[PDB]
Amino acid sequence: VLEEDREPDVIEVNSLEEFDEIMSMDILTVALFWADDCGPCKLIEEPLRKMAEEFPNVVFALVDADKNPEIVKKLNIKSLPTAVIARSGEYLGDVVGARPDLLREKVENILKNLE
Ligand SMILES: [N+]
Ligand SMILES: [N+]
Repeated sequence: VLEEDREPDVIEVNSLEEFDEIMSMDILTVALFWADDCGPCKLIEEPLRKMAEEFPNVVFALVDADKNPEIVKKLNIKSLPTAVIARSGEYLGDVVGARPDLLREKVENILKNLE
């Protein structure tokens, strides 16, 4: 159950209590819900890592849906991957399915307006 793979930018979320603490922060956050049994999730893996380098002011947080069904049920996640965008505890937007360029555009547009 223990491991530490070298991912400089993307966080792995391991509990509802850790999710709620991250999403409550006064920081733009993107939570990406994925699971092993999800082909489209594999298409988003490298784009997500590149996005995390592209937008350092943003926390990119991965949620393994199989390990964290409570977080899935809390947010009504129905399809994987789903990306949820949040700040100081509020839902700002989402991207359903393997649409990395749409997610990039949504994050970019919010950051533009935070200036
Ligand atoms: N997504
Ligand atoms: N949220």
